[PDB]
Amino acid sequence: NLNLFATILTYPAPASNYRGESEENRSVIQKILKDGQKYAIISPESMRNALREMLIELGQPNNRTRLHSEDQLAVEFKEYPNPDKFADDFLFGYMVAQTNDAKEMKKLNRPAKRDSIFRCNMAVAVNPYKYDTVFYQSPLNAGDSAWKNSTSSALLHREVTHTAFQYPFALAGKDCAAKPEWVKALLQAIAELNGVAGGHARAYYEFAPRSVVARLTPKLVAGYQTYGFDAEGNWLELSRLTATDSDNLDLPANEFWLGGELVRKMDQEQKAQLEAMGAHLYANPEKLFADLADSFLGV
Amino acid sequence: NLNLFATILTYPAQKILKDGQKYAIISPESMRNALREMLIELGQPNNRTRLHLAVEFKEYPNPDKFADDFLFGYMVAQTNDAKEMKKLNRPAKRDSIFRCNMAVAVNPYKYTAFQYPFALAGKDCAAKPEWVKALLQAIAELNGVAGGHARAYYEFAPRSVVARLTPKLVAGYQTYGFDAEGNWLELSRLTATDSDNLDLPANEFWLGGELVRKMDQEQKAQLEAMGAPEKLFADLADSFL
Amino acid sequence: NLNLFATILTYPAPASNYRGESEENRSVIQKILKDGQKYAIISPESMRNALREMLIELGQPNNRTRLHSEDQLAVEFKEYPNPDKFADDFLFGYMVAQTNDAKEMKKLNRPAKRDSIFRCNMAVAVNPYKYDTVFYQSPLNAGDSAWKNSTSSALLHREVTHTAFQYPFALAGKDCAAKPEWVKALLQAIAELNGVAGGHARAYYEFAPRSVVARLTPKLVAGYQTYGFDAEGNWLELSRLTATDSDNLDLPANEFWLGGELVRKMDQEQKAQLEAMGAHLYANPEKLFADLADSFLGV
Repeated sequence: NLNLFATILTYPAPASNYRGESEENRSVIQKILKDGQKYAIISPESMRNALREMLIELGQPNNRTRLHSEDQLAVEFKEYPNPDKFADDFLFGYMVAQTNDAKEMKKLNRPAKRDSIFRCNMAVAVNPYKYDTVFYQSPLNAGDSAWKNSTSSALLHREVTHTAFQYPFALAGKDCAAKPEWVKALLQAIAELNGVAGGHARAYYEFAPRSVVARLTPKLVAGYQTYGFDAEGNWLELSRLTATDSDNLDLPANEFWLGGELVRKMDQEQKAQLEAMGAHLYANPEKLFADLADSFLGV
Repeated sequence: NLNLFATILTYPAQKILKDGQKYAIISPESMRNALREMLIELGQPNNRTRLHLAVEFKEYPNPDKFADDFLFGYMVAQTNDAKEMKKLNRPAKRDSIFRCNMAVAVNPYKYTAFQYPFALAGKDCAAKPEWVKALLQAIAELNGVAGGHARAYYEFAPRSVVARLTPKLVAGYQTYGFDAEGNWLELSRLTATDSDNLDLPANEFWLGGELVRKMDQEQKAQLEAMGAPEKLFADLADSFL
Repeated sequence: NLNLFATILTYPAPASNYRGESEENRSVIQKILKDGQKYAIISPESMRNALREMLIELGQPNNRTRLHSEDQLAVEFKEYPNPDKFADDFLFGYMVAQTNDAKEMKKLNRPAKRDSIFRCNMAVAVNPYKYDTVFYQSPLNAGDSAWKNSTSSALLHREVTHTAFQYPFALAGKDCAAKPEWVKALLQAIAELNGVAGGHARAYYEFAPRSVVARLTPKLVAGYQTYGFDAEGNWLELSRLTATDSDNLDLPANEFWLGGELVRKMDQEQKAQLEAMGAHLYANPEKLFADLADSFLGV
């Protein structure tokens, strides 16, 4: 079997994703700090929901569909999760945390367990500063209105940041019946990955990937330094030449795949030099995703 | 998908240095208010037609008529007459048809151009006739005045030549390429040859903001892209629709 | 006979391992505090189970296989542990704490005891701060589903930390019939050692080793300061030149093995100088593990 895992980054653009809501007066952004600096935003399960939403446009069955009618958030389910009957939200038949009986383990032998077949982690930014606001205001209708919102007009300040942040993920999965087309669709859909982290009609943003690198696809799990390339500069080529050197005499290497952004602006003679095994170079992420899916899937 | 990506436009002709090189000036909310009154000028009376001295109140926004009151026909109050669930069925819904972002200045601050990223991705939601009659007349012209309290209004023809991208859904065609003095938003992306490599573009060419505004060897570009000048921007949206 | 023992550490990456579960509202991580600071996480038995799980993929016999069918946690066994018949979960035939008789000591003279032939200790982090959350929510289905989960939607926040933590271990064992192959497989498996602290589809982490150091293989056990090299910097080189100095005139020393992360970045003249006995320098930990296993195993 083969296991693959990759890392991407996105284009730089101003963004604002309120996530904490510690107080109503002001919206907070920061999540975690390291080495005395505050960097990261965005939780992985938000991206999981984004993938769930995006998988619908490719024509696959679904069960957990979000509905917005009642005041509290709600997601409706189908009759019962079935990993083999359909996509089952990508083989995600989850637990039944109740003792109401009627479990399919009595009838359909369903063990109330999933097929995760995936993995990911939270994104981290590359710039620390988060002390900028917009300082706008909210008005009041006061026009003989039948409904009142807050009976006041006030001033509020949001929080903004101009930073591009990276994203690691690992799959390391295996294929079965009717699985390969689903996993190929997932690999196709992960390329675009827009409309992430909830709705944003005033702070437009996207997860368009540039300089994507996938590591050690044929061999077993040997991942290391997933958060390597940062500081708006390439860093996996120096790691490639140092760790698992290009030459196969002293330090052997393994098949690699490189994104288009890294090779877009770098020495052509360096491209010729970096041909010990040839590696895999491409100009756009979509083509390399297609080729990697074809190679890893075995078909 | 049947949605068009961002169409950044610039005017080559107040946070100060948010980072060490750039900053943000215009909030995203201002232009929406400016676009509100421009809608009225085009003979499209809306519901929330507040004079903005006096803010008025029309009936409940139960019908999603006149661009759904510009995409904010919601109510959040406690009762709202049982939240209008009797026979109206409008539970704080919010259409997402027009999306924008902050406009920044390319020129560093000294102790005049700006960019407006767009997002008109509406697929079948914006393709219905009740919105077809509106978008081609309320958004295509895109020629108005912003601000109003102070002399700050800039809507200029030069924009990136981008059209409907059906085979590939919304995906980054770069962002914030000023090209006021660089003229490189193409990023050497031409589909002159497709068998070997560099098959990136999909014939997005049109009469952009630098045909006669800049002299070069662009004559071969239209001989290569075959894509589909100030007023002609509104034509492309109408031509495809 | 020779006795080996080594220490490793991993790459820095955000991680979360809920281990306390004091209350349902929040999940706690911290385990122990020292010198007024709260550092360490993770228990040795987690790594023991991880090694047990990963020994299966290398083609070895097993008895204790975990199964998730009944509500309580369950692991099933074979007929009876046998240290010599097969791997016996790496010579781990444990006690029979019952007076039911039928013990093999009556028939096969099995003493109901083990061959542990191993030892380890809990990992300890290097950064104390733990005061950040993510503040996510759990929704309610309420979609005319036949089964209800909690009949409510709640708001709950996790706990995360960005730290890289080390790991000491000691073997100090001896080989017997059919044992060298099993111990070589164990040394091969300890290199990757992923999937620790159970599955994690939201907090991806791994134990890829960098700057692994092995100490005092030939002579009797004389380990000292196992948790030594910390503060994101090498500290065993100054200890090497001070304690058991490289020169063999005043303070005699012993054969050492140094990982790739340390030798990746120091002065080349420093590498040349540290050649009194030559020591043993390698660029990747896997080659070091292979060579050390070959040398210590005697074959």
